[PDB]
Amino acid sequence: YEEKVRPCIDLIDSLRALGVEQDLALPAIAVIGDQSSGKSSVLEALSGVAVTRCPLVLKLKKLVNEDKWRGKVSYQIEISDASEVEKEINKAQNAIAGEGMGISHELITLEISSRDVPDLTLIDLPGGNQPADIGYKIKTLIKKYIQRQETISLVVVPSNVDIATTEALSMAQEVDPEGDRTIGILTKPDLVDKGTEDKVVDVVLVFHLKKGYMIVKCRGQQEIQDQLSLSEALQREKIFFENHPYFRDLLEEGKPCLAEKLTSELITHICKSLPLLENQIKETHQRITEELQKYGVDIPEDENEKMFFLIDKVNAFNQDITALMQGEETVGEEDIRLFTRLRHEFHKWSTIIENNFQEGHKILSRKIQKFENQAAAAELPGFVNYRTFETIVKQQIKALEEPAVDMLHTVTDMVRLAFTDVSIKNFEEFFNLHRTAKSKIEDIRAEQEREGEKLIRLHFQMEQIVYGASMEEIFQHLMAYHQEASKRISSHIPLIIQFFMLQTYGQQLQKAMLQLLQDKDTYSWLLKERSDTSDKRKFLKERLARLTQARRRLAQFPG
Amino acid sequence: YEEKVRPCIDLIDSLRALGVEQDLALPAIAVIGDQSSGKSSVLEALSGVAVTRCPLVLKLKKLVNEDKWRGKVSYQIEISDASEVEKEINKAQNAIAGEGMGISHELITLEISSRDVPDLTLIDLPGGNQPADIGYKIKTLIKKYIQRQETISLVVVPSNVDIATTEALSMAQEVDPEGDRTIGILTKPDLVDKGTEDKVVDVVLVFHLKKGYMIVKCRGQQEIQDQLSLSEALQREKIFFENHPYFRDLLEEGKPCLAEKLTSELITHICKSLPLLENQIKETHQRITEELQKYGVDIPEDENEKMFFLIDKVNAFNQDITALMQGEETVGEEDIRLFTRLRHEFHKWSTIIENNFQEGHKILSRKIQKFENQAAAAELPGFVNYRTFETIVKQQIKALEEPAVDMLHTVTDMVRLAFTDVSIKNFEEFFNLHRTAKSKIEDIRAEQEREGEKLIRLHFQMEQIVYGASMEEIFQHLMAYHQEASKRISSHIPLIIQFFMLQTYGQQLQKAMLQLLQDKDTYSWLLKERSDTSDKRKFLKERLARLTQARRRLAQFPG
Repeated sequence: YEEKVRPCIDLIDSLRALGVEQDLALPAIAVIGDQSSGKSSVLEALSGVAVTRCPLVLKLKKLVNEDKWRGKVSYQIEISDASEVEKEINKAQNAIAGEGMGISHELITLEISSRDVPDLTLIDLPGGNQPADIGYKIKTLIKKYIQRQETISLVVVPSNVDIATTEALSMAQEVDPEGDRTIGILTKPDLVDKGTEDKVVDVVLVFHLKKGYMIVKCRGQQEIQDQLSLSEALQREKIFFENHPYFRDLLEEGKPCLAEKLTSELITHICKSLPLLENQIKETHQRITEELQKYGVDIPEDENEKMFFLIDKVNAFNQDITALMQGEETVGEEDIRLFTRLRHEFHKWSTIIENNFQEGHKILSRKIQKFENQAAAAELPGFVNYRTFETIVKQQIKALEEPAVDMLHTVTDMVRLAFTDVSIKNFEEFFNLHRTAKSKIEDIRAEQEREGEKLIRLHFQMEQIVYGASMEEIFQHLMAYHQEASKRISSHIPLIIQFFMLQTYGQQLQKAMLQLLQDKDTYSWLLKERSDTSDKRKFLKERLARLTQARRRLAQFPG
Repeated sequence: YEEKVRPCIDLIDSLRALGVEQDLALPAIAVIGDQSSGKSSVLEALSGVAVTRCPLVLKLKKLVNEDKWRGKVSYQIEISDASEVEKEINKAQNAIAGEGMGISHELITLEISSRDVPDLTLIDLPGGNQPADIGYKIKTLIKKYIQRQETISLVVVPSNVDIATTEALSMAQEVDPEGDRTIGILTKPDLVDKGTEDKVVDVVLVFHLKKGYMIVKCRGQQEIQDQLSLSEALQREKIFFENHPYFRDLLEEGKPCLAEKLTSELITHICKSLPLLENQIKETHQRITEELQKYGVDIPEDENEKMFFLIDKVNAFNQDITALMQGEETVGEEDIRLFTRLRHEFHKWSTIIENNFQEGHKILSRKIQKFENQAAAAELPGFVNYRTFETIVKQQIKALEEPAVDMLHTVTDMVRLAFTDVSIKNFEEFFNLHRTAKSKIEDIRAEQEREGEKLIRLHFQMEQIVYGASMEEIFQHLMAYHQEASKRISSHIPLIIQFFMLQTYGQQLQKAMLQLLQDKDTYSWLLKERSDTSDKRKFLKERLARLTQARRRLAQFPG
């Protein structure tokens, strides 16, 4: 029972000092008291070596070995020198402190070895106008710790004070209604009024305590440079409680000996707090872990290791590009494919052409009947510059040139965005990636549209120039031209379009992507991520590693 | 009768001296005789002023005016100096002659004025080893004149010689069988053997003469530097024939007085020769003229006058170019138009396509049945890479790409020559013109073929890339592609061809022609002609102008 109880705290100690201290229902022994409290007087006699600017991981124990050594860490020596043990606080503290009377949230571990130092773990804390800085900075820190159900409370006040309004009680009242988790000690009895006198005390009361009290003494406070011995100042104070017919009879209940009492409570607290500890933590992991499952496969470091990843993303992108030109792409429910949307426009085109067909037909048919009736001349070569009549055909076609270009455009627009929304939905992260893509994506249109238009426009020139190549028969023969003309177009524009703007664009885009893959520097630059992803995970990473260590040594606990 | 007869020869004289002497049935009085003949002795007494290197247009007449003047032309003065009259022969002659004893075909007119010089027109001519030069050059000239039916002959030989073989007779024998067109005179009677003596003479015989003879004398030949008078050497010789009981009695028949006899025969000859003269010449013109009708509208000279002509030929050329692209060009009987020839090849093309249609169909149909039967697997995704099956379609089309180009070529060839044969048949002359055309004609093909091919080749790329866009149904659906594919081509290649190679080529050629028209120098250089046309006409021009003058003064002849 003894053996285990002791390295029992041991684990908790190492938990926090290498911790992981954040996010704790975690319990330890926190000490509080005002500058007058005389709490330091306790710690002095507890260490033998005893300013404050942060919590002090006070770690002591008794292993029978040698003249005990002195050890401490400042940021994440065995000289047997009590004097130097205190001479580092004033330096270390001021490091965060800045040589001023300052305070920091941070901590500094302090572990001592001896065969007269009682085994225990405590964390002390620091001690008329406005506005106050440090004064508030102190009364705030004490509020942070004790606000937790498993933490403990330690108050220091003299024997003869307002026991009811001991500054400590007010603090205990602010956060503790249970009134069963607070221990208090009463100093410097010999400064009391030569006994109980007018004030009964016997505090060892105002409030009932689960664990109780104690009434040690500091002896004479005056010996500031006098330097009475640690082991002789405490063994001397022995005789004190061996006189007074009040503070003497209690040698059986209340007592130097805090060690026997104190360590006992710290150990018996741990076990109390471990039951849920495990449940909450090992459970905490499943909750944290799931978040990372969600994203965060991470960027590699080998120049070689690096590249594969980009050859992964360049490749995929293109896959999705191909699947648009292939027609065979992933489309949501109720939604249309790219290739599908096209054929509509393409059918429309043909429609529009058909419109011109009848349109042109009629007017032609009309323009003949009426201008025919003119006649009104002698039979002679005639008849109104028939090439003229032939030109009436072309007129209709030549009309379609502009519509054409139009259609090209509205497509290039569909493709443009298609490709674009493929980059978005692939490169939300790597905004440098996405950018570099945009250039290509938009960039290319330029070319493939520019060159694309040409052909259309040209084509139609061919249709004008290349002429063909019974008064009523002529209709038929001239109609056959238009009947014929139209067909080509209907089928050709779409081919010239669908070629340059779908197909060519793509093979060209893909290949533009691939070209990324030629330079070392580029990779690092491509691979950036918004801090929303990089910051957020990295923090999430850090927790999981510290958090998991916990699980391990908790489940590892031999007890 | 007298008045007219005299300016009668006058016209003939001026005819030849400004003539036009070439191509003559023309008659005049030609004198001949060897160096010994003593013919000069006659001319001496005829002029009074009398070396030879060419025929001498001896023109004299008696107009009662003043002390008679002396005139002559060398190449096409009135000093009254007989001495200088002879002193120019030795200079003039040597000009063509070269200061040597030489001979020339050319002539030198010599016209004298007096009131003691008998009116007449005569043309004298020049006087032992091999090979002889001048000696032959003389006996050849005499052969050139007298070889004509209207020319006349004049021989000079002494009284006492071989009358039968007088050198002159031999010449008369060589070209004259008629023996009715020859006159002869006998000199230096006083060198005769103191009369008839052994030789009768009385020549004034061996050969009967239409006009007869004469027997004048030179007096004493010796007076080389003595210088007896012209009018006193001839009037003195009078007494001679007034002694001898032989050469005296003939004063009635034969006689200085040659003038009265001679002029009379020259005049009476002209009239004889004029009858056909007119017929042959005025007729000659209709024969010559027709040749020029045949060609020779001539190049102008104004910088302004110049240009119009080229704007004529540049324009025409193009007309003919247009008429090929228009289809409406001039084609010979049994022969095809350009545009006509094409449509054959174009129909052929479609044929060739049709071939591939069934060709491809069957094999496709075949390749499906057989590879289908394979089956031999578990029902699973399958089935042999259908895109694979789809690629079997393209295979057939992709086959047509090369055939295409071919067709383009064989056309460009037809057009190439078309255009070429249009330049030939227009610019046979102006070979600089034709050349400059060739560059353009061949030159352009380059471009229009080069650019032309591209599209074809490209087109077919579009056909590959742009894919579409029930085990038996597939046939139909995949066949519809090929059914469809083919149609475009059939109609498109021909359009892309007929565009670049007919139409575009032409508008481009025409416009290349026109560009000629920007520089001054060019015109002269363009406008050259082969000498076959330039030489040949120019000579033909020259004849017509000289020849026509003839007609004019002939018809003008007041007689």
